[PDB]
Amino acid sequence: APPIMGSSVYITVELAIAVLAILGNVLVCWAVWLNSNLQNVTNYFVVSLAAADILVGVLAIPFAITISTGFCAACHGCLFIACFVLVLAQSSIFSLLAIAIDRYIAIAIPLRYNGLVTGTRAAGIIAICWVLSFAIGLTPMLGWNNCGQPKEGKAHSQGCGEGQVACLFEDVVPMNYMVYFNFFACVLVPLLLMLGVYLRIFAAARRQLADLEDNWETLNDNLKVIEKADNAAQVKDALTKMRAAALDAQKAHGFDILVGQIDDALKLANEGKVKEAQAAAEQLKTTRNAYIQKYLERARSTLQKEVHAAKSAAIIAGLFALCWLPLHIINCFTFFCPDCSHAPLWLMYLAIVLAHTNSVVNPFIYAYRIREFRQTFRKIIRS
Ligand SMILES: CC(C)CCC[C@@H](C)[C@H]1CC[C@H]2[C@@H]3CC=C4C[C@@H](O)CC[C@]4(C)[C@H]3CC[C@]12C
Ligand SMILES: CC(C)CCC[C@@H](C)[C@H]1CC[C@H]2[C@@H]3CC=C4C[C@@H](O)CC[C@]4(C)[C@H]3CC[C@]12C
Ligand SMILES: CC(C)CCC[C@@H](C)[C@H]1CC[C@H]2[C@@H]3CC=C4C[C@@H](O)CC[C@]4(C)[C@H]3CC[C@]12C
Ligand SMILES: CCn1c(=O)c2c(nc(/C=C/c3ccc(OC)c(OC)c3)n2C)n(CC)c1=O
Ligand SMILES: CCCCCCCC/C=C\CCCCCCCC(=O)OC[C@H](O)CO
Ligand SMILES: CCCCCCCC/C=C\CCCCCCCC(=O)O
Ligand code: NA
Repeated sequence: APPIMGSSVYITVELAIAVLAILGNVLVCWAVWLNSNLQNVTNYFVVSLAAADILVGVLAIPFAITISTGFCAACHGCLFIACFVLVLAQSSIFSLLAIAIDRYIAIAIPLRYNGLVTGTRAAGIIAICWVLSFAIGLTPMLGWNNCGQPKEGKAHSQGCGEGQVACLFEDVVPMNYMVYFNFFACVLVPLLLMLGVYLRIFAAARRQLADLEDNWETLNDNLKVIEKADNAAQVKDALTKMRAAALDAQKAHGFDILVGQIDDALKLANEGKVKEAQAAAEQLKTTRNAYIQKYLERARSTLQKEVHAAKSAAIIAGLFALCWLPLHIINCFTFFCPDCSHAPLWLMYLAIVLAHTNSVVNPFIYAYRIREFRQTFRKIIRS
């Protein structure tokens, strides 16, 4: 068929994706810029990622449309057209890894997270990540390209001038770079690191929930022990275990009452006043129902929240992988199997369109899983 027809379908889909990418990610940026409840370190990496997607629509997709035509161009200019999307993809990877690490710090060490992770260092990290993304993505421009061995015939058939080439991705970008350097080292390794980080996150959260329920169970079971005890030494056993568990749970003003009441009962148990020690320990039920239950519930709620936020971040990371892996896998076949027939052109553009689609989904994930983003989107739209 006349190449323009299939091209028209590919171009039309690309432009539609560009519109949606720009609109959605501009909305994310606007939401963070207005709402102070969304202005944190985590959402600063979210904005860095949104900027990458905005640039995908404004530059990467136009570049992709351009390089699909095979227009005559200087090989190094064609190279920039081809590799700029690699810059944006690498920036996305760094932002995703930063979010994963930020969440891990938030749950692993909630105490020092406020001082360890701050917005100033975050801005510096984002800057560095963009510089390294330009370095990685544009590494072919430094010499790892196929400009030294142009396809002279394909340049003459299209009437390209002296020093020009038919600007085609696989003609100028080496495939060993895309497979070994870009995919394996710069895409797959970071993603597997993110996987390990999120496993540590969820493992931690599960362990802390188990610790909370364990401390609640021990506090009630030793209460039963104190009830049915028969001598002062046994009451002392249960209470000593209690006191340690109390100063323990305090770490991860009502507790003051608790530990104090344990001390009262423990002193009276040391005086051989068994009976009055169970009464003094039975006072603990009051402190538990009014103070230790509320703490258990509030803490469990906060950890469930951290799990939810981590799940949202992992969803976006996984969607990034889902959208980009097909193109990388096609490159692996093009590189590792020269005996295989190259992936058909329609499948190539389907994979490119999918990678680009990734720049549209993140705003939707925010709106469907994060209430603050959802409500801010609503306010912006209604106005
Ligand atoms: C800040 C933003 C808006 C600036 C964007 C500038 C972009 C579009 C510019 C910067 C460098 C430019 C390229 C430089 C050299 C060549 C080789 C030539 O044979 C064809 C055009 C081509 C491939 C240019 C296309 C346009 C280009 C990519
Ligand atoms: C999916 C995540 C976990 C890891 C990525 C796995 C990738 C690197 C794997 C999955 C399937 C693999 C391909 C399966 C089959 C072939 C055909 C063979 O003649 C050359 C190697 C090649 C082309 C493999 C290269 C590596 C490959 C693309
Ligand atoms: C869900 C994501 C992560 C994985 C998707 C895997 C996709 C990209 C895989 C599944 C089957 C694969 C195809 C299987 C066979 C061939 C024929 C060969 O001559 C060229 C490559 C080509 C056309 C492969 C391209 C990549 C392919 C389409
Ligand atoms: C690094 C991410 N990536 C890619 O990895 C990539 C790609 N285009 C191709 C390949 C395009 C292509 C391959 C064979 C063709 O003809 C046989 C062809 O003709 C238009 C285009 N590849 C491998 N693009 C879009 C510019 C891309 O972004
Ligand atoms: C901040 C927002 C600003 C918006 C910025 C707009 C986005 C860039 C658009 C297109 C770049 C790709 C188009 C490059 C086409 C080159 C065609 C050309 O030069 O053709 C000559 C021919 O090949 C003889 O050799
Ligand atoms: C945000 C949506 C994007 C809108 C911007 C317009 C898209 C531009 C894309 C491609 C322009 C084609 C450039 C001309 C290449 C030379 C063609 C040739 O000589 O064969
Ligand atoms: Na992205």
